[PDB]
Amino acid sequence: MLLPETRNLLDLMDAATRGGRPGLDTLPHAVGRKAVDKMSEDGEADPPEVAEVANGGFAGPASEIRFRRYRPLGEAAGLLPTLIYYHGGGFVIGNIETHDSTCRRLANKSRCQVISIDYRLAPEHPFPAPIDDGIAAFRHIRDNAESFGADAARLAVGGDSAGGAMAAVVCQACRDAGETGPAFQMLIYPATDSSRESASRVAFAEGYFLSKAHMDWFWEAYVPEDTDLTDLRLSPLLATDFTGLPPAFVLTAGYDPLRDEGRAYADRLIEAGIKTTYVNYPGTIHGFFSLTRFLSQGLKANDEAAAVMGAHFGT
Amino acid sequence: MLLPETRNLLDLMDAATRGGRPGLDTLPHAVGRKAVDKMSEDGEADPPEVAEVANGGFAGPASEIRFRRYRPLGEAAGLLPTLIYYHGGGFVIGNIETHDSTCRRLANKSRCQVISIDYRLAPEHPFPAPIDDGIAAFRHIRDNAESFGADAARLAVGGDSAGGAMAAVVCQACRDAGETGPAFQMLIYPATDSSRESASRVAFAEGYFLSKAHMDWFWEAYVPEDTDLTDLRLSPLLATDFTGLPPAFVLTAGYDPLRDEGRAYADRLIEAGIKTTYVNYPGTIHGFFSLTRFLSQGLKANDEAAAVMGAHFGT
Ligand SMILES: [Mg+2]
Ligand SMILES: [Mg+2]
Repeated sequence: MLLPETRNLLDLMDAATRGGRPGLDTLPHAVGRKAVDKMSEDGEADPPEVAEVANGGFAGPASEIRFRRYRPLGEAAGLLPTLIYYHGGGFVIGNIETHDSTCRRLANKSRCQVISIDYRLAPEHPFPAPIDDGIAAFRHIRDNAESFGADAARLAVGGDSAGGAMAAVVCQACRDAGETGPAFQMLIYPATDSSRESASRVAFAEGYFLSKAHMDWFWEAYVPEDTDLTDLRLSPLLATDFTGLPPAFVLTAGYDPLRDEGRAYADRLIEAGIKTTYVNYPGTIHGFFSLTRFLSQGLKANDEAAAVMGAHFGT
Repeated sequence: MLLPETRNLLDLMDAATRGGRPGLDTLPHAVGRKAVDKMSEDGEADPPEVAEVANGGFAGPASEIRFRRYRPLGEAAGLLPTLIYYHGGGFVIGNIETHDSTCRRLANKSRCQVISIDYRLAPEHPFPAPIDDGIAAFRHIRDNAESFGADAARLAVGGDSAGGAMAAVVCQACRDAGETGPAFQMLIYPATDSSRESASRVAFAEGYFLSKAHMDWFWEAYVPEDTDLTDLRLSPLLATDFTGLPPAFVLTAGYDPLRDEGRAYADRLIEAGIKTTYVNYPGTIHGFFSLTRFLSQGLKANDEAAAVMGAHFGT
């Protein structure tokens, strides 16, 4: 079922395990974060040139939130359709640098500005802090669109995994609060349901996701004991009503525990009459969107996500 | 229900001919065909410039098959990724001219060559002649790719409505015959099941612009009495196995009897582990993809289809 490049990568990760380094579960979070972040940086394809990269920050709810803006090669317009991007990493790892090459590629291919967000992470800042930052970043850029060289009529949100969940939740949050939400949502293999185990979650739980139960290293850092797991900030799939949510691109990986709940999310969007593009990449794994040094499928997925967003925004 | 721009079009369609009674369809051969073909030509956006346009013909199984090649602006390479395109019109109407602006835009946006095929129509050439021509056209181009300026490793098929069915069937025919098929299939609101009425088909029991009785005429022009409706050239959805079919982009219109069977086809591809992109465009009608003088959604759909194909082919 797995593509050659996928098998090859999994063999590599297996070899690394026999090298005798302590597992991620055994390390303090700050130590593990630093190590895995370098691996993530070095697992992206080489960064393509863009027209410009800009660093700054603004006042979030409880801290500075840093951003990095990427201007696409060849685009000379003042106000660009803009994707606000939330990196993955289980709300515990990842940063602007781990997804930098990916954001560069998305900008160039979409002809859209990308703004990558450095939101607070667990365990230091557990649920709901990261979601709070994600929401504040979107509201701040929306309300100050011109300052960020953004076309306020063409403001997307998106992200991979945890970041995908963040993007989905931002859309629901704006809608439920009665304010202007994103014009588009790019959900790359999002987590959408913390309350139930889908068939696909069980298939890779009777399996090897960092030796099955080192989800806890992430989960226990992020989620307070006694949090209701039907909370829509953890489980956006469980919303009562999907109407009024923005047009979407939803991508799943074939060999991924989150596959079923990703597809389920697209199904709910479609059934509510939302313009929804759904794609499944068979024979690849969770993370492939940014593991583009090793997985070519990741670059194809980058280009497809970018292409659909750009087409949506008329670029 | 329906988008505002869709309503504006229906209003125009209504506004024309407060009398007259012109929306009958008993003679779409010769003038029946000519007038409706002219209206379809006129319903397309103005043609964008492309790098080069070429007209030719080659020997089909029972006739000359004509083609128009469109070379995209900005592409210098000799051998391009190429989409072989089959116009819609129920296998009774349409031609290269009715889909000319659409093919031009597809080429430019995808950075792929488009080759539009003029296949035999019913009632002059009933089932299975139009399909045989579609299959023969792909095989000819595949086997003589370099003479068409096509990269044989990146040869797509696609079409709208009947044309979408044709593309679906070409892929299955190549697979069933044991030969190299298309690298990609672009299915724009395809007909996929003649053997059953989906929920969306049944919803339009009274008809769809044409009364059901009038739609029956088109059916009977194409399909000889006592044809088996489970014939996979009429009903590709009924294939027992979807494995080994090429990567797909499948689009449905929300307000369209063919919507449900289009999504079903994507679902069968997804479940067989084929890389499949599905999108529903809510609130628009069958034919919107080429009604781009009146429907902006058509331009967006053109762009999405072209961009996904281009992203697949690495353009
Ligand atoms: Mg880097
Ligand atoms: Mg024309």
